[PDB]
Amino acid sequence: MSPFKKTYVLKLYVAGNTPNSVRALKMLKNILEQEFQGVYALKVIDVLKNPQLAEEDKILATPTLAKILPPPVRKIIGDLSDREKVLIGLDLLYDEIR
Amino acid sequence: MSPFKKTYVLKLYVAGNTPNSVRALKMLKNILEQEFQGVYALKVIDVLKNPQLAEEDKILATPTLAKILPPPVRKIIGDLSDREKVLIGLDLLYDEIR
Amino acid sequence: MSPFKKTYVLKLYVAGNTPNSVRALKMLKNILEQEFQGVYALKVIDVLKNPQLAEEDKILATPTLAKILPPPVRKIIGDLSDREKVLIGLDLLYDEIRE
Amino acid sequence: KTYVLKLYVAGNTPNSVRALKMLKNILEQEFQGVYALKVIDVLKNPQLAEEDKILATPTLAKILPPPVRKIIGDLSDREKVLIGLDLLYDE
Repeated sequence: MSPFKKTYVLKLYVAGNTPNSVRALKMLKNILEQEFQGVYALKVIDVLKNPQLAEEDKILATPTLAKILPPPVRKIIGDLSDREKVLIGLDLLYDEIR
Repeated sequence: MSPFKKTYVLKLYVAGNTPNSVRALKMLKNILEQEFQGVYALKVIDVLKNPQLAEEDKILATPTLAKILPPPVRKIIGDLSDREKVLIGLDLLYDEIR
Repeated sequence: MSPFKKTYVLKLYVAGNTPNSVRALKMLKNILEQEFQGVYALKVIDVLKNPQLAEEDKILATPTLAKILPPPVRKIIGDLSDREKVLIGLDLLYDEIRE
Repeated sequence: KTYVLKLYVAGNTPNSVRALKMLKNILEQEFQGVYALKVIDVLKNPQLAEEDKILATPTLAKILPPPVRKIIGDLSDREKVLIGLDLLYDE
């Protein structure tokens, strides 16, 4: 809870939020903050609200990074990408968070 | 130094559109083919209508890449990003012709 | 190669150097400068010399990350990975050019 | 599910080889079924598989059990053979 925890940040860029994706993102969050405490932190970017990428941000196709993630995580990302159709892409960066 | 005679692909990833972004993108296409004799090829990707990015797609921040593009292009890209609020990011790819 | 400046760094992690890989890397460095003038920087990490990865460093698979690169870049990366067999993997990230 | 700790090393040395064996035994006696050890010598198999990833030791190191974090420092800082690692949640 600070002074700033260093960890990888899994960033999901979504096209809006639906009842389903909200629930899925909730689950994804519990997974990372338990099964992978200190390894991965979740960061969600809604392009419907904040479309402009910051100078140091980037989006890679879901299938490109999804492959290297844990089974329970790939499942949820799969649901968000090919079932709900809200996932545009993702990124995985080491960074300091609170 | 390296290869000779290249062709470029200017990819613009947009969060939907507005009556003006459509007009502005039409203008950019016009300019690239005219003023810049088909040097670049334009590709507009609306990720709101099509969130599932191609396995080879990557979206970079407008600021990082815009700076190396023709002045008039930087101008339009700026309008789509700061005025229309539809430009998420872009990518520039190239290949060799001969 | 403007040090102490952020840009998209294409990091190539190799296991050794061969005549062909060395020439290929210099060609890669030149093309990135030619076409993207500053927007991209090449950083090669040889694990036979500097095995310990820096904190922000990560290595992803060639067949996974290489497809998002320009075809002539992909071509050189393909050679390094399947011909020369020196490429372990790579990454693409906005980072500082040379500490 | 079991965790699979992957250690990517650049070759071996009498000491690192000894440290790895120690790590293995400690995981098997203290954290059996919990953590599994897998060692990849990139010098024998340089090309990473499509689903693999090597992360810098420092990030993941801090979240492993004290004894494990210890042995990882040896491989990394003293033997200087450790490139990075990854923590798999098993298939």
